[PDB]
Amino acid sequence: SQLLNYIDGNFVTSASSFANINPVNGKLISDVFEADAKQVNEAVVAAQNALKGPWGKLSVQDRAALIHKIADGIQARFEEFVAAEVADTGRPVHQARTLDIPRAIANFRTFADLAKTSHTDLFEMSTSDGSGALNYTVRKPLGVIGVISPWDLPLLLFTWKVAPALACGNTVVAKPSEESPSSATLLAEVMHDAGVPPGVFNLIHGFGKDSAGEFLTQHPGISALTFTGESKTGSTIMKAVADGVKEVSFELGGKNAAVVFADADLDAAIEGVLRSSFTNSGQVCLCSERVYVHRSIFDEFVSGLKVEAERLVVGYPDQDGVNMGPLISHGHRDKVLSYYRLAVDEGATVVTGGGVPKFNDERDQGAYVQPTIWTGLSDKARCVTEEIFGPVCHISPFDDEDEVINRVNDSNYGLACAIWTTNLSRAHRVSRQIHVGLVWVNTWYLRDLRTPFGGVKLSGLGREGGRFSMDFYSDIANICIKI
Amino acid sequence: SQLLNYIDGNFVTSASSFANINPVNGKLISDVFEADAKQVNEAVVAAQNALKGPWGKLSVQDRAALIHKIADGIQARFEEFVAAEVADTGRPVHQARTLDIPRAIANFRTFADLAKTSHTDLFEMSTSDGSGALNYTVRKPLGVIGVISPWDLPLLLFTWKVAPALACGNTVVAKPSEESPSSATLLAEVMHDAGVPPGVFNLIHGFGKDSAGEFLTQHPGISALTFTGESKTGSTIMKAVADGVKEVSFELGGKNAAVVFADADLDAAIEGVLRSSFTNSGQVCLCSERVYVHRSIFDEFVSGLKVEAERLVVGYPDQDGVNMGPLISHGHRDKVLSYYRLAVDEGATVVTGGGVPKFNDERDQGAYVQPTIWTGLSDKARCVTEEIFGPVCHISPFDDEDEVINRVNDSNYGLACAIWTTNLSRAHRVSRQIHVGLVWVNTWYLRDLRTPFGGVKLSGLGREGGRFSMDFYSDIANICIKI
Amino acid sequence: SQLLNYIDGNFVTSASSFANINPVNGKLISDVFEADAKQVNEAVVAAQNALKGPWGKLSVQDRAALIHKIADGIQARFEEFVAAEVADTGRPVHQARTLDIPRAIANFRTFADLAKTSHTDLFEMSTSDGSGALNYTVRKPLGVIGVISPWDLPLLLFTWKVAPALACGNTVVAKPSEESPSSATLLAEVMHDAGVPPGVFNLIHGFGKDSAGEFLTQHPGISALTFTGESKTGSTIMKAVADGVKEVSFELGGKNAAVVFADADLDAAIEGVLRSSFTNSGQVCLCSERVYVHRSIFDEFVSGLKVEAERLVVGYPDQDGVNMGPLISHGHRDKVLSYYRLAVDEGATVVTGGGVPKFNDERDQGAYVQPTIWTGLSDKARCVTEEIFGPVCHISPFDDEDEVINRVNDSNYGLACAIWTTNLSRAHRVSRQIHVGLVWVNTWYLRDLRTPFGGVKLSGLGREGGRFSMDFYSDIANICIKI
Amino acid sequence: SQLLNYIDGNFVTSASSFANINPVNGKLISDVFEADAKQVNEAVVAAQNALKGPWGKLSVQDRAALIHKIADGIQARFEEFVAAEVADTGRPVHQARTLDIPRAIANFRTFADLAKTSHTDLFEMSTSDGSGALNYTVRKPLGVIGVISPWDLPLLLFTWKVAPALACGNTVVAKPSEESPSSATLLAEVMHDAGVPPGVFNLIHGFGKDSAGEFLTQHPGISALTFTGESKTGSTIMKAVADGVKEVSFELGGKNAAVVFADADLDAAIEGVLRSSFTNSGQVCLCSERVYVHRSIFDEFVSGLKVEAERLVVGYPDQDGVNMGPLISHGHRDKVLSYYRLAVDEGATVVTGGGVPKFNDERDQGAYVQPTIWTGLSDKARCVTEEIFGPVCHISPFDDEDEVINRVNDSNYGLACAIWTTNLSRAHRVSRQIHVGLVWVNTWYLRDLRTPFGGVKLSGLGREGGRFSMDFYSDIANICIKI
Ligand SMILES: O=C(O)C(=O)/C=C/C=C/O
Ligand SMILES: O=C(O)C(=O)/C=C/C=C/O
Ligand SMILES: O=C(O)C(=O)/C=C/C=C/O
Ligand SMILES: O=C(O)C(=O)/C=C/C=C/O
Ligand code: NA
Ligand code: NA
Ligand code: NA
Ligand code: NA
Repeated sequence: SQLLNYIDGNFVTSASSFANINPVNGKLISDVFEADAKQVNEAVVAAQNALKGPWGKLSVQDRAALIHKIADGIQARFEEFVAAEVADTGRPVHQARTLDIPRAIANFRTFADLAKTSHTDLFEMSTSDGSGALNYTVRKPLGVIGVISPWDLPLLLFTWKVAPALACGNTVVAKPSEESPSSATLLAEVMHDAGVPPGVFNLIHGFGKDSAGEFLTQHPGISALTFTGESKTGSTIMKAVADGVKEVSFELGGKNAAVVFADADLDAAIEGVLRSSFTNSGQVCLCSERVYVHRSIFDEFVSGLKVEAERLVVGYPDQDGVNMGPLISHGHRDKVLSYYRLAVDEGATVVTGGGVPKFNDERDQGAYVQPTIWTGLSDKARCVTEEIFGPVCHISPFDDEDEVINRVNDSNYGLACAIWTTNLSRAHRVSRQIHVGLVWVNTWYLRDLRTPFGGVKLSGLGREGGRFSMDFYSDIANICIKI
Repeated sequence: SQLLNYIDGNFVTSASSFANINPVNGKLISDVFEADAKQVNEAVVAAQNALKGPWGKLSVQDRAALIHKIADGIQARFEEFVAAEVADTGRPVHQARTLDIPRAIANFRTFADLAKTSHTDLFEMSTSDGSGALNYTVRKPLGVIGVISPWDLPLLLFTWKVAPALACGNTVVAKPSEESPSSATLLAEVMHDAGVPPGVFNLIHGFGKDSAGEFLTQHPGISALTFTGESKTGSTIMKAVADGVKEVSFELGGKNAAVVFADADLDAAIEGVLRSSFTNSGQVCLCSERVYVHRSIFDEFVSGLKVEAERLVVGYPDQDGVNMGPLISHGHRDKVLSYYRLAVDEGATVVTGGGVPKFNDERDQGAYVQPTIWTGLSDKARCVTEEIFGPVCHISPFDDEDEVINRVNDSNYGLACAIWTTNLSRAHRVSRQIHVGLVWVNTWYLRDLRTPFGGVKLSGLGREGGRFSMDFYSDIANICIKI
Repeated sequence: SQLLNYIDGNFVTSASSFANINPVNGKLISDVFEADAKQVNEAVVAAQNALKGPWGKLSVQDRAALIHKIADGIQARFEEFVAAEVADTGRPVHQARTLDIPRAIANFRTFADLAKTSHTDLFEMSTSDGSGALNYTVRKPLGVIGVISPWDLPLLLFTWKVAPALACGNTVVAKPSEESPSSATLLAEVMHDAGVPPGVFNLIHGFGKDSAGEFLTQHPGISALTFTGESKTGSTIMKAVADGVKEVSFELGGKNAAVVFADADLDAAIEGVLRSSFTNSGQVCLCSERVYVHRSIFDEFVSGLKVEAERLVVGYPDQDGVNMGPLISHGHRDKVLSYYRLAVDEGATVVTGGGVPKFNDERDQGAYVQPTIWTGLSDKARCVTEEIFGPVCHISPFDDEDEVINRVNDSNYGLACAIWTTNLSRAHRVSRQIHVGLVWVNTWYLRDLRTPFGGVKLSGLGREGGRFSMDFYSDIANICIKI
Repeated sequence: SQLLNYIDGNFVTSASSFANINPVNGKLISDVFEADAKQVNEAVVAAQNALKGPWGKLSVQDRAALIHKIADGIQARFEEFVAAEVADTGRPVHQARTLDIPRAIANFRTFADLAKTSHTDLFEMSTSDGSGALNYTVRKPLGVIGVISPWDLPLLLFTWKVAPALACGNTVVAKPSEESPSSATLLAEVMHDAGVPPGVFNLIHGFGKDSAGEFLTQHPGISALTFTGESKTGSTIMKAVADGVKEVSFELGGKNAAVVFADADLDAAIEGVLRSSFTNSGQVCLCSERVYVHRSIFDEFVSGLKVEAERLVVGYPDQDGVNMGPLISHGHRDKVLSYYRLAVDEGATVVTGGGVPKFNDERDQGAYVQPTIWTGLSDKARCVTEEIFGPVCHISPFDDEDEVINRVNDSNYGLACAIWTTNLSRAHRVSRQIHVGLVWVNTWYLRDLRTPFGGVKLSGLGREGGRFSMDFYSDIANICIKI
């Protein structure tokens, strides 16, 4: 019923609190204490000091063991974490159990393992006097990492940033989304119980503008800011940290495409586009909101998708056979519904959905919408260019390989793309021409945590994952010995 | 007498021009045509288009071979490049012959080779269905790289950015310092004569605010901005590209320290600090302006360094035995002299220098100052904390190793540091505790081009050099094949 | 014409000599002096002393520049090298001009570049006393490398070993095949004229047993033995160096398969198999001598291949549209023909060829055979299991993917395989299951010099190419500093 | 007690057994069943078959998880492993507790982690038709690994080979020293209880010639032979596998030097050399048996070492304050004593030791010798050049740096060297000149498991540890896709 901040080893309240609302039924889950500027400073100062403490003296093997203990602590409370994620967001219990929570445990274990095996470089060189010199690099913590995370995959994305930060020996001040504060608070309890030293991990609650989020980005004591969320928010943050020339790592919006070629396994493609459009009710940065299907199979694709989409069970997270929960909030539902209207006004054909389901129970006070498919829009329509972040896709026919490549690339975004084809040459030839961070062939959101992850253009800045995270969360320093 | 812009394969003039003045004698060298917003736009569009032309079709081996040809063409005009860099900046001819021009040639060769040898990653994974998946990464050009370079090592820093940009298959719009435009204009001729396709390399002349530099940073058509220069300028550029979320790479100011331990080779450390403080008349980001010397050798060090500083020949670039030329400009001299006055005001002892030499010839119309040594200032003094960028160092005693490490690190900058000690443990123990991008032990500015190069805190953002350059100037894309 | 040994900077003759015979017409090309044991010792001692000369003092940059001069020297005498390869082996002039000689040049250039860019490792560790330690590795020359090469790709395979050896700072004693000693002798001239210091590169001529090859392998002065050739010879050499526990690197025989799946591009597959079976008259270790074609397209494949094999031009190296020259020698032809008879005895159907062409000119005194195709042999037949090393292939149908994988792997060899398929999944799924060093999909013998190259089982020992050559030809040494 | 073989998941007896003798007192510990040729074959065939079973189907994550369970199993029986190691070897309990057993556990954990994190390479290339090609590598099990280990660090060295072998997906047939079979037998129990599939790990007991060791090396079913032990045995083994061209990896003898410069911390160097000479009663391949001390400190060094050596407590493994236990066996003691006499015969001064201690108890029936120090021998003396493998060192003075470097390098061996100096330049300058696999500066036998580990010359063949192990125990295969 109440969620506290976690600062310098202590759970602490605040002068103000805000409502945490279950989107299944509009009911109050808890009140959340909002950290103010003083508390943010206190968090950052504590993190700075923690760097000079026992955390700073741990060997890499011991730090890694301790991180493995955080992962163990989450596993030990697995079902509590599931319930926490579910309550905040309305996501299906099965998704929380298979995707959200196990990925958070894996995030810690993977970066603990990387931290342990990573090494640096030795460069030998000749000099004028014939004695030579040695250059070697070492890996130091960057310092205090400020973490700001979104609500689509709360624990997953939170720990995606927090785990490599800690693995590289940094200290952390982390601000989860106001819409999904619960699993982050549980994680803070796991950290405390695991004996993570005071000040190493700090959790602050609040909003962005004129709240904890902004105060973090403005604090001169942080060394870097890592952020996942809206593109325009990324621009704001970059401006905020600019005077301290802080390092930044961004994963921002997309308007991602799926492309189905005539030679695709059609049933697999229909199935694939279904999950890529409607997973988490379409509320993943990685979702496909534009779909291009070859003309010769377009009608059969749209027909098959319509059928599968209409079979999707929209209901309670714990309901048998449920496929979709609600949107995160009423405010977000208002945005999505305003796009549903905008699509009609723009001339779209509503193949399916386009409204909100009727339950005749508590769920009518929730924030549900229906899975929606449009056709008939131009490539320039706002509904096909702007990110909606709802369970929706527009499907469009295409004819030629180069044509569709140009159409996928005709965007200010470039996060990810999914391609369906059985042809060897086409798969590799087309993939390399798509201007995004991630291309999937005959699948979607399939993740190896070692790979580079991120987007080009407005979709991001930098890369994370594997060695790219080890690079960002570390200060690589060069030492030259004249011999 | 005239320096043109180079846009889309053609040398073009402009409506306005500005003076290029020789700092040795205050005389006019050339008129430089200033690119306006329209010309900057034309350069960017031409760069965008060149990406889809012949340049985009070259194999990695053919691109590398052409970049080697650029290097060859500089080499074939070696003495012209020397005379250009000298005329603009007043640097001694011997420095231009040994440092500036050869490093510019070596920059191209190094990144050409790196481009031929670099590869990417293959990740194998298991899937639920037991068929598995492949993730592989590919290296693509990022796009159009905006380059803005400073006047301290004009061609070296210009090519430091341009070489890896081209080696990675990018196209370039580059704006060199208004104080040192000549060698860059010469490079454009080499580019043209070598057969670099139109639009691949574009040179725009001008200033920062309300001029070519600002127009470049604000153009939506660039994919990245790499910049070396003032720290506050870095902040301005970060703000300016934030709306487009552009990749940025910064090498900024420094207030670098040298530390001389009791067990140093004293005569070598004196000579070392002389070189680190007064090379290029102290106008390098890497120069030492703070010097800490063990108490037991402090008086001897200061006396030794005074004698050597007064031996330095300050004069014409090709004068016999010359060690120091003038500062870059009268405006920069006004800044430096302003700090010379501030130091006396803050209670400094002037061990030597402190003013301007009197030549009683045309050099009196140039921008010379004396090499200057201060003692007696507090660690809080402005002259000890703010980057001056002239031929000066303050020398302070220390007693204790941990004390001196704290005093070195007590700075909003962290670019480089030089340490003098003959003790094995001390060299490695102390070095790793210095919070800077580069440490030298028993030398200074010894460069291996494969090392990471950059600074921490206000001194930089990101790293370049070796694979760090190959990452920044590349778009690293992940492709996932479900099998 | 005469071919001398090259020892300690000098061309020298020997007590004994043998004939170099043109396989096109059986005429004498030159006399070759056979090095005795005394001269082999002299070469090895010279190479040992060369490690302590000026060669050992060169910077990696300077050594790389010199290697680039060797490559320049071959390029400057390109057609002389083409002429020499062709004379010894009868290979088409077009193959020599496009494959053989350019690869030899690219071998030197690639490893010189690799030597310039390559670095080693830095490992930090904690210690009980809390002060830590550093482990760093350095790359040293291994010492004297013994090189023994075969006659199939004479200069290519010779420089494939010699180039990385020199690039890693080693010295070399090299014994080319008695059947192809010309191009290597010319290479010795290039080395001498490029100013390669005396003893760095030594060339000895002769045979295996009781001759230069054996003497080299028995000499205690070498640090490693690298070898390409027959599998049994590999075993003999391994025994010979065992008393000195010398490092060895072997690329040995193969009985390589090609697999054509039903979804293949049939015309391309036919042309591909033609190439992989008959290139260099089937005298490449990488050639396919067993072919598996899906039952549904088997007859059509065999018909198509027969027609193409019959259009092949067998004749003079510079003859218009020539596809195949002779075999290396009459003795080799004796072996290949004996297998032609054996195949008939084992009950093979001779689809085409199976004899020797009748020229009615000087070529009838050469060592030509016809390109040959067989069907109807069981998987256990000697001709399907033993390496023939001539222009021949057996074709057999298959039904099942798992079945054909098993049949390809049912072999004591494991060098290479080519598979033909347009299916994305199939290419990757099948390729990873083939127990060979190298798989090609929809091509054959397409080389990127950075990749690992070698065979499993009886087909080799170790890998070369890229970092694997850099590792084999270097002493990687670990240095640990306790801090 | 009895020690059985472990073949295809079953503990089995043999036709013959041999005695396992406690070297502290000469009493019988157990009878050990000696595997015959038939049982060796059964073990190899079972290892082959296990590759095609459930073991072959584990994901890299699952295989790693299971290898961690093996480590967990050892940890759970920690004191039993200690007792087994101690009983077989007479090693001090505190050594087994801190070095031997924890390293066996760490071997498994380190390679499990490396297997989880390791990835391979992607190479892009251009082709004539302008479509390009992809080369990528994959990591496969080599096959069946034959492991032969020595008695000096039984479980440590046994798991040093077995852990990476299993981590890379191989199956194992492993033969421990007849002198120390107990801990390896306990390990098979741990494997069994952890649910390692039958045939994945096989333990065969026995001798070398005409026994399990020989039979394993000559078996055509193994893919590789990894071996630590005597040099001459390495030669024997290299010959035995030659007919199969098996991959081999050797860590062989040494005659290692320590060098103490005048500027060393003398006290630390005396303690360091005491540890390097007498650890495990001088029975480690890495022990120093030759010591060079600068003449200015020679007498003080030798006097101090004499004092510390005489303070060494030689006795029972669980004796209070024990430093040294017995040698491994009476047979080994006879060898070491023959060297003690030989030293006297070539004119040595015995500074201390030189015989066997008189205990007047059951230990007199064991295999004890005294820690021994010689001076007065020339560099050509057999006792200064041949590996003794007992608790002994000769100390010689030196004058010049280049002199002592030549004397260290004047050896058919080159495993390791330790150097004592406080001078920064000297440390790096001298270290890189010692022709061995491992140099320690101001320490000895400090191990980072990521570093390359092995010797040059007669001391080894190949490298293990880190990526070097990952390379040797893996088949790295290239796949080339033409696009
Ligand atoms: O899977 C990840 O590591 C990740 O960061 C996903 C981002 C999705 C945001 O909506
Ligand atoms: O040496 C370099 O590569 C470099 O970038 C030097 C920067 C110095 C700025 O004053
Ligand atoms: O292409 C290569 O580098 C190579 O080694 C070719 C081997 C062919 C042997 O017949
Ligand atoms: O510490 C190791 O990994 C190792 O292999 C030690 C070898 C010592 C043999 O006597
Ligand atoms: Na909520
Ligand atoms: Na100027
Ligand atoms: Na010949
Ligand atoms: Na025993």
